[PDB]
Order: sequence, then structure tokens, then C-alpha cells
Amino acid sequence: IIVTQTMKGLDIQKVAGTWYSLAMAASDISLLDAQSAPLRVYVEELKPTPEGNLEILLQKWENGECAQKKIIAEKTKIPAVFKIDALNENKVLVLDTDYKKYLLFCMENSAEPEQSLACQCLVRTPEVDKEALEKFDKALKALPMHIRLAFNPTQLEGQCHV
Amino acid sequence: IIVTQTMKGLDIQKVAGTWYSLAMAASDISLLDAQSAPLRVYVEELKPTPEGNLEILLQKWENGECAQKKIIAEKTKIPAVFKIDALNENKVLVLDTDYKKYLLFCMENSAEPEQSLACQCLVRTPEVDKEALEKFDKALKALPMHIRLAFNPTQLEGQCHV
Repeated sequence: IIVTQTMKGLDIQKVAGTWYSLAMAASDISLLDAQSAPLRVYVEELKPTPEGNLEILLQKWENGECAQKKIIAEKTKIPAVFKIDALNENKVLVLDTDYKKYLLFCMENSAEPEQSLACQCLVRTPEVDKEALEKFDKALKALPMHIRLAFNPTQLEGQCHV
Repeated sequence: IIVTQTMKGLDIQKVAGTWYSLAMAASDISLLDAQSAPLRVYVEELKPTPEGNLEILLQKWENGECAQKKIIAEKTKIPAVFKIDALNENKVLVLDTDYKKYLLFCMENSAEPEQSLACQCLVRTPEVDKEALEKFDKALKALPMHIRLAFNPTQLEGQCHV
């Protein structure tokens, strides 16, 4: 059973800018297993809009190419929950952030959480932040994850994390 | 830097019989990333020999087929360390076992540990043993792992963990 805890007091305008996907984890192995896995996506930029919506710019391998992708997330009554329709997911969920160093978020499809949940640890610089990873693992300890990936600085600034 | 701690007082004859790979983790993502990854291997049987050597029977995907494989491990002066020449690894390292429920082991290539280290949690029954996984994660906390997989009962009794 998946229960996510979203951030209290999120100010979405402060997440703006460049990020790097330091780590990711998912409920089903197939979601992240192999570079072509559906939720193997690497966040490059978060771009809040004046409406309080959010554009997510990411990279993703598809048909052998490292491709760009833009996901549009719509605000909801809860500030840390946004609605999307992409990657067969329907929610982007912000778990925690300090704006300046790390941000934790998940995606899921609320109709099928155990088949769809993937969460990431994002960082502002392409370095490994052990404190951020500690917060990430803390959150993940409470979730039924079956796959976990953690990247190094070389992979962080690679194209599609190679 | 990899430092492994091998089991004190291992009696190899007691590990005999059927096992299942409940979980696995590795230092480099590529070692386990995708079903075809080099160290994506699923242990079926451990067969100690009268000499104190060890045959390891496993399954592994290769060229689209779920294939059988036998690895012959030679004893060394340390009872929990065996020598092999397979999967580009040269050591099998037993970390801990209670013989009756779980067994923890790694493989590595001592010439290049950070490029080669993969460890597993094995169990006697195709069920999930949270206590065994706790011991596994405990060991892994001290190691620089960058990928982690945990399987369910259906996968445990699948062919090549599908």
C-alpha cells in the first residue's frame, strides 16, 4: 500500500531553474529497469508559471536517441500536488525541498499506484549530495520500492545519464 | 572503496540445496541494469563438494533465452572466500548465513572491485523475508552500491525472475 506525504508550505516559484536527477526509485522494477524503461527520465529544468502551474523539462531515451521532453503539470488545491497526463502517470507529487540544494518528488498514476510510482532526488549541482540522498532514502523506507538507482557526477552531466 | 566482511565460522556443507535470489545490488548500474546485464543471475542451487569446493547452479538471460549455468568455485584458506573464473569475476564471498533461511554473498573481481561488485540475498523459500532483507541492507549500507533490485514471490518462482 502506497501512502505518499506531500510537502507542507511549498512555494513553487522557488523551484525554478536547473536540476539534476541524482537518484530514482520505483515500485515496479520494469518502470526503471533498462535505459529505455518508461519512467527512466532525467529532469533538466523546472519552470513554474505565473498561474502556479509547472513545466518540467527532461531527457529520455526513446528509439535509440537521447530525446527532449516537456511535461505540463497543472496546479491543484494542494500546493505540492499537480496533475499531469504523460508517461502513463497522472500526478506529480513534491515531497520536500529546500529550494537551494535538493528536491524530492514522485510521479504516479493514482488509479494504480503500485504499478506506477517512481520518485527522484534532484540536486542543483551535478555532484553527489549525501544529505539529500539521506532524506530521499528516509522517504523511500516508508514506500514499497523494488528498484533503486544512484548516479555519479560523470553520469549527472552526461547526455541521458551515460 | 570496497571493503567486504566475510562470514566467520562458515560450514559450507550446510548451504547445500535449493535457494532463491530475493534481492541483488551492485556497485555499477550496468552490472544489473536490464535483464541481460552481466551479473543479472538467479541462484537455484548451491552444491558443496567433499573437497570443500562449491558448485553454483544459476539461471541467466542470454540471447533472448532463459539459460542454465554452472559456476565452479574453489576453496581458499579463508572458508567464506572461494575462487572462480566466470562472469568476469574471480571471487565469491559469503557474508552471512543461518543455513536454514537466508544467505548473503557477493561476487567481485579483486583487480577492479568498484567495477565488479554484486551481492545477493538468497532465501530457502520463494517468499519475501523482511528479516533477511534487513541483514542484506545492513551489509549494503557500508558498500558503495548504485543499483538495487528486490523481487516478489511471483518473480521468485518465474523463469529467470519474470
